Amino acid sequence: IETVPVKLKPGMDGPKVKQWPLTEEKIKALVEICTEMEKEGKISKIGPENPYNTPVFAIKKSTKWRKLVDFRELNKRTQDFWEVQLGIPHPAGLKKKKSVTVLDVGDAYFSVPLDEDFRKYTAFTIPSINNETPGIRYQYNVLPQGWKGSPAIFQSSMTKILEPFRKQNPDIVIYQYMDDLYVGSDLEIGQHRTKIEELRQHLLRWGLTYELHPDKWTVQPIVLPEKDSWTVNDIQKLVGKLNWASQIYPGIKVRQLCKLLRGTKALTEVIPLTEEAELELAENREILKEPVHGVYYDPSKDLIAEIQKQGQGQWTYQIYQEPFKNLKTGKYARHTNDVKQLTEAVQKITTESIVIWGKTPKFKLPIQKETWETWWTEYWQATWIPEWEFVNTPPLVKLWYQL
Amino acid sequence: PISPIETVPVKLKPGMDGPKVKQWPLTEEKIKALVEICTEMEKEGKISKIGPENPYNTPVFAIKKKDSTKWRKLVDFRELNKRTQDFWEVQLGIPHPAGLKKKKSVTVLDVGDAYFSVPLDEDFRKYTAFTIPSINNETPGIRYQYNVLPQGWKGSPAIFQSSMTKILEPFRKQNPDIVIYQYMDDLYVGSDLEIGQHRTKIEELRQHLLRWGLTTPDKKHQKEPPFLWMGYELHPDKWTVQPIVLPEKDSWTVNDIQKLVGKLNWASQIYPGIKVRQLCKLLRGTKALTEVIPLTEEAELELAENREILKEPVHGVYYDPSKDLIAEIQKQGQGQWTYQIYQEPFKNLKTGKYARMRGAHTNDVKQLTEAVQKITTESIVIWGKTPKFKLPIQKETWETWWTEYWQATWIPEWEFVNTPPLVKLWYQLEKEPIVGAETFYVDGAANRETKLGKAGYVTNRGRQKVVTLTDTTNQKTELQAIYLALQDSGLEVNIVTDSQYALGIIQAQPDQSESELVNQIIEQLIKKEKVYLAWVPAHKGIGGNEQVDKLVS
Ligand SMILES: CCCCn1c(C(=O)c2cc(C)cc(C#N)c2)c(C(C)C)c(=O)[nH]c1=O
Repeated sequence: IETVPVKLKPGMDGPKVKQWPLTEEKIKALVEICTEMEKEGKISKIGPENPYNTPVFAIKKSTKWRKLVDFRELNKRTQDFWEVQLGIPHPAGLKKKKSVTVLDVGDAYFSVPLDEDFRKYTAFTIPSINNETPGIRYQYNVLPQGWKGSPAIFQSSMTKILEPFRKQNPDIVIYQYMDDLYVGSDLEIGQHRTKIEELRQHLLRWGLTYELHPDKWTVQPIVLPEKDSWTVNDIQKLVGKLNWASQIYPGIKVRQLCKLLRGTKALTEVIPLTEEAELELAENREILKEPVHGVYYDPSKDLIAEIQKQGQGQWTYQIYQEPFKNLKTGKYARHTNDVKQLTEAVQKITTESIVIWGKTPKFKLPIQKETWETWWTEYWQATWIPEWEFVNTPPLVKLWYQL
Repeated sequence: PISPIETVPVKLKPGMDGPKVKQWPLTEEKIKALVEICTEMEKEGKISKIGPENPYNTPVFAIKKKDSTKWRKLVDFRELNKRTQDFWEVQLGIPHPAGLKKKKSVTVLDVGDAYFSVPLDEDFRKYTAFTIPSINNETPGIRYQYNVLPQGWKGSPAIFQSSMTKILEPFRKQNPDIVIYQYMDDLYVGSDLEIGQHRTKIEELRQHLLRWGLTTPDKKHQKEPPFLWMGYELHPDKWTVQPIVLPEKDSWTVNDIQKLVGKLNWASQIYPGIKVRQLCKLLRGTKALTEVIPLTEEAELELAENREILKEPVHGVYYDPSKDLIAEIQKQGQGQWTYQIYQEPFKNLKTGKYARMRGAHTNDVKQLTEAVQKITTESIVIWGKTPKFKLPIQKETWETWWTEYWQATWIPEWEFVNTPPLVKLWYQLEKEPIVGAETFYVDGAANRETKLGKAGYVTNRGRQKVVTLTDTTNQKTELQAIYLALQDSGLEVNIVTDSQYALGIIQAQPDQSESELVNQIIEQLIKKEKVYLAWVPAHKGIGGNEQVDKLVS
């Protein structure tokens, strides 16, 4: 087969990201795997004249070790190719479906040779314990998994493969993103599942050996309590919340509410509700359950996601492009391991984000950089990696999104 | 020799070309020295002479070795190096002795003339051309180019290392029982055979090295244990840092104290409870290395304690893959932490130290967790697995903190160990308002040009108090106002502020800070019985906030 030549962004150079230290068990797994990919000719050993590097890890998908390459740098340095030059259009109908199923079609790429002059940029390194030997270095000879260039390049082979299946069920939406296919229908759940098995067989003739329910995605509104007795404290909290909300949702009002908090009163003190505040309250509740008037998705901007830890296994999140113009808010819940849950939450959020916008968000993560870096691998099950940075949640933000 | 291993292809950075530096004319003895060297190199294949066209040149120089009468060939590749491609890093991270399996028998053997034993990419040789000038330069000089890896060129240490590795590969495949560590041009080799089958496998290893152009020490020039290396003293079944003298001095200079801290920090790898906080406070301030620094009382206390731990020699043991690792941590005092890692108590694989602070305000529970994380990453690197931990904190003290703190956190398998000082939470903020406790509505304020500050409060019991502060920032007044409310309040108090900033600091339950204020606030919070802290939107006319806001201006 003939290879599509690939060009970096002019000026800027390949990736030189250093390999994180790995536990012996994962090294063992990576060796086995890579020894086998090398026999099969997908990768080849490389000399010191290759300066570039990309991190690699082992995840568990199922109890077989899988190999995961972190191409975030590459992808960023490659962006022009897989987004502007080629690049899959994203269907608005995908999010509208009753059921969406995600299939791994990464094995497809291993059958297509990678542009010979691009290979050096796919370099990765298996480390050794205590630096006893030098790492083992490889680059890729075929479309690698996790590189946004691979689906970009395999795109036309993918259209060919899916065309019969698309012709026969023209109300099913199929969306490709990185190593995955996203398949959406409105069929009853059993017919949907049957239609996915049919698809697998199409995939199967070409070497490609869980369900979402997006309709039932709805806002996690900033929720206002329904107290029996109110205290100054509770009203103060109410005002703070509405005070937050009002910077996001046009129409929020707090005046009739403050009138109650008049003078210098003890926090623990009960005060009955003004007839007007009682209307204000309900009127604000109307506004929160609805989408934000004035906020729209700009396809040219990065997505961001903030996650707050609520305790008791609950996690709140928002997605936006410009701070606190929220495109979506939600929650996730339930191994009382903080990092495990957090890892789970990021993948759910990332997945929804792909279904909705065909884009992955940069995460603001409420955890110590080093802690997350040491552990996220142990629970990661996706084939991509979002961009993340680390943040100290503003104490106020957390309570305002409680439930 | 020159190894028969294929060459590494090489290039220069893309928009560039080989150097064209001109030769700085040289004295006659230098010219003579150079010629006597290049003739010799040329006879061994190391270099070849060329007649232009070759347009490239890199200057050469000759120097007199030590005090003796050897001349040496210095080449300045400064310019070619700039024009040469980047190579993948030679080898990042160096083994730590604590990570070595103990070995029945070890042999050290070093490659001779290591760089000159490896070929250079033919297509690249022409950029290494240099010229020995003629006397006073009046005639065309003698031009050579390199065939092998030049001392001083940018690619040499990398291409060498990769060569040694391709060469060693086949023998590693056939001899998995045998361990070879590559460091620079040295080779360290160990197995668990007896002096018989070992020396045998060694000579076999040399002969392999020899087919491949790499000469090595014979059984008679092979150095003997103890080995010294990267600042350690490796023995057959223990290891330690190389001996350390804390010098006797009446007066210390900046330079003297830095070297002492470095020697200390290095020593703390295996010597338990080394401290350097008090010696380090001394370095603070912009001083000249020549300057004498009087030791404070605590710094001389520190040097003392340190001097004592160093008195008897301590050593480390090697790693046994079949056993678990344990790490113990102890609070060694003010933001200082010390840890040990052993497999059978208390014979340490290694030890270490953790001083860092993370931000301006933290408590012990955070700090301990940060050390745990630091120790954890270090184990992954050295032994390829996380240690079993032993911490001076009750599972309940740690449980209370984790669940109520906003950040996600987590440490691997651990258990409690009663090694005081234990880490505890020194106060807890109430989770609801307190009934029948005075409510202080506090506030602070500052004029951006003036730098003058007011800080005060109002209470639901009618008290009011405001004070002035000179040269202060808008956020310093907001803490002051909270200190204020804590000073004049009883054992139980509610406090309302509009400062997210103050709220943030206090709600995180600090118990030490870079701020005297925050230390002051802390000392109060510990003296209290219940304190409940809450936040209100500024300038919405809310409750008592309006009043105390009006009073400060
Ligand atoms: C008698 C010392 C045994 C230490 N050792 C070694 C080893 O000898 C060694 C190790 C390093 C990292 C550097 C240097 C130097 N200079 C030597 C080895 C080597 C064969 C790797 C070993 O496996 N086990 C040891 O205990």
